[PDB]
This record gives sequence, structure tokens and C-alpha cells, in this order.
Amino acid sequence: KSLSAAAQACVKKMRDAKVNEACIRTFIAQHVMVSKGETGSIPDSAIMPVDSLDALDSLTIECDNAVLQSTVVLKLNGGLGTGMGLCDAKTLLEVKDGKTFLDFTALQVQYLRQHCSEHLRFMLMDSFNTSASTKSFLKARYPWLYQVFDSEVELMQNQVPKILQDTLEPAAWAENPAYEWAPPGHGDIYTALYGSGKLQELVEQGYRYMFVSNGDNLGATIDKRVLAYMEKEKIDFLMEVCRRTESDKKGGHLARQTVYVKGKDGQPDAEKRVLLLRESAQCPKADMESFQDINKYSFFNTNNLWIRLPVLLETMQEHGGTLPLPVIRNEKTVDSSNSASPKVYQLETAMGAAIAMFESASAIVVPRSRFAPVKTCADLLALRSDAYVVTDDFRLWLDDRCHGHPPVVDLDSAHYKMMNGFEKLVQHGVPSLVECKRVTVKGLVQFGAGNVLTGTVTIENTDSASAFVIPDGAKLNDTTASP
Repeated sequence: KSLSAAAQACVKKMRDAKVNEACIRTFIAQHVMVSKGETGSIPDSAIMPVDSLDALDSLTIECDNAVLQSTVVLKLNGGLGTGMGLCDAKTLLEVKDGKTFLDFTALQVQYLRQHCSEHLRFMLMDSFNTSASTKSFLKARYPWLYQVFDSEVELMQNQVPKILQDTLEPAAWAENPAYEWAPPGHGDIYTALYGSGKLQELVEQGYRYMFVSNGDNLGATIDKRVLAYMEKEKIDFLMEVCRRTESDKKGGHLARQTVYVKGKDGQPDAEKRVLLLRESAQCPKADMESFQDINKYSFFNTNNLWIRLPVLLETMQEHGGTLPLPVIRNEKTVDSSNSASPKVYQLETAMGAAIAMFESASAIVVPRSRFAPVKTCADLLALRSDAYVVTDDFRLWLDDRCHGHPPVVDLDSAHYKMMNGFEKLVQHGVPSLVECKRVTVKGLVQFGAGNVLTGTVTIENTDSASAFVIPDGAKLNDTTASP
């Protein structure tokens, strides 16, 4: 292949940096995609909605544990807490009982390791920012995971060069060369597995399934009914979806498309229906109302994914050691802060877009309890309160006094969008949200201890003079509290 100057520049750059070869291949294919003039637009005229899907709620048969012997739990760990004000890994935040997201996942994985299947395997998707503290945590708390952290557990996220918007050459930023590179999105997960040979290794040792999910999603646990469904229906790529509410109309959605498939020798077939998803970066302007129709496109991707590993390897070998996924062009600058830095593209992919890559792929509607991503301080307030409980298999559930509705946490942005300011609010105790519909807090406040919140409450410190510490031993049902 003959490639352009900018592509050869990207190649030499990535080679000089010892970027592994699968990442170079995938990236260069994307690069040719950008240069050719691919818009990356998924218009309504080329998609159909999904009328109905099977509901996990309506599944009963659990697989044998021998299936669980051929299963890998992969947990997305690359995220920092940068939303909630932390340059630390988000999975190392306390969520309950002094245990963190990683605590809960490892206790689940070893509970299944000791009660169901010894050979259940565990893996983390690490970035460079999360690797060190993760390794330290597992070294301190879970020695058996630290023993194999390098060889078996940690698979590393690769990074791709930002390319300049005008010439598509690799951007250059002398004042900090680090800004010349970015992560390729979660959809990177397949180029790493392949590119490290780790997918080949798992498949060789006889592993069949992998359950991918985000590390901050505490409700994304192993469900044996899902595995069973995958055996019964012979599925290769299952995506868990949730019913889209009007709070989710901003975010993406799942959809249906048709694709002419030809059988090359002898010529017998026609069009096939395959599942895809689109985000707003793939939706044109003129169609943004069709995008935000809750009832037209009813389902969104939870990022809980089940993949059949050898089929993944097979289709990755059909496409030259690569899984080519729809390209999202991120318009940025090299220094994301410096508005006068060279404008650039950050090419990303979503790991759910791989659903279109498989001949037998389906989606399964699941309860929203399996999509509870902690992204706001309000979240881990709801999770730290007794509203949730830990079962003996170390999963978190809602308590039954909630009746399926978790409490609504309406924290003020001024004082509680950061962690270091969130500590103060709950430094004394965490109030009892077991039978609370809504907690609103608009001013500087901190709770006492043994506080019980019932029904709908709203706490105000309008004056803002000083922390309105709430009286200890309090019990507020339907009650407002000002000074």
C-alpha cells in the first residue's frame, strides 16, 4: 500500500513510540477513512427502529457452572474521577463499608471463584493514569490478583496520535508532548485484546465468553441467565440495553439497519438485518428530533456486553487483524485548555458499535439496576446510604423499602460537585435514605448522625452564613429545614 504523507507520518510516529502493530493498523484504516471524506453520519433514512427485544426480567434458566469455567470478567478501569474532582482512578472510591468498586468486583469474582467455577478469569482495562494505584491496591488488599496482575489481569489501553484538522498530519505540541496523544475510546478494547495476543491466548486455553462492563457500574454483575440465553440462541455478541427515558434523550440509542450480503461463488442471497447504535456525533442536525424520540428509538446501550471470544478472534482475522468500527471525529485542540492550540481530530470508537460487526448479534432489555454508573457525587451519596444493601454474593441491591425506585439525590453544584467538598457534607454521618423519595440540598450544609430522611425533603441554607449542620438524631419526613 501507497499511503499519503500524513498517514506515513502517523505510522512513523507510532512506530518510533513502540505502539504495537494492531493499533497502528486499526488507526491507519481510520485515518484513510477520515481523509477520503467519510462524514460518519448515520441518517434516519438508513436506519429502522427496534420494535421489541427479549427482557432479562423474563429469563429463568441459568447455565451450568462449567460455562462459568470458560468466562472472563473484563472491567473497564481507565476512568479517573475527573468529573467529580479527582486525578485518581474512579474505581478506588469508597462506595460502602469502606470498600470500593474494585473491592466489590474482586469479592464477587472470588465468591464465584470459590462457589461456582475456579477458572473464572478476571481482567482490568487499565490506562497509564490508573495502572499504578490499581496495582498498589490489589497488592495491598487482594494478593492473589497482584500475583498475576501483569501476566493475566491488566490489559493496557493504547493511545493514538491527535491529527491536525487541515493536513491530517500528527499534531505537534512542544510545550508538552503528552498532549500529542489521546485514548481511542472504549471501543479500543478489541485492538488491545488482539494486539497483545491476549485474545489469542484466552481462546487457545479454551475460553468462550467475556463479560465486558464499566468499572464504575456496580450493577453489572455476572448473570448466568444471560450466558444460558447465549447458548440457547447461539448468540455471538449480546448487548444489554435499557429503556430510554426522557432524561436519556440526549444520549445515544440502538437501531436497525439492512445490508446487502452476497454469497460469492454461485450467488444465492440478499439483504440482512443487523443491529447498530448511534450517538449524537453520528446524527445530523436535521434529524436531531428523531434522535430524541423516546418511543421511536426506545433503547440505549448500557455498555454491559457479552462477547463470544473465538467468534471475536475469527472476525478480527477476517479483517486483517482488525475490528473496523464507525469512526467518531472529535474536534478538539492539542491543549484541550488552550483555545489557541492547533485544532485537531481525536478519532474514537465505541465498544458497542461492534454489535454491527457480528452475523448473530442481539440486544436484551435489562432493568436499570444493571446500569447504575456513578458519575456524580449524588450517585455515591445514594449508594453510600442504606438505600442499597450488600448480599452474601457481594452484589449491591436496592432494599425492599424502596420498591425499585432508588432515592433521588439533588445536590447543589456550588458546593457538592467536587469530592473534597462532598466529604464535608457527609463527614459526620451518611443519612438514612431507605424510604426517601427525594433529597434536595441547595446551600452549604452538613448532616449530623443517625439522621433519618423520609418522603420528600429539601434542606436550605439561604443565608449561607455557616454550615447548617443538621441536628443529630434527627428524623425528617416531608420536612423542610432552614435556619
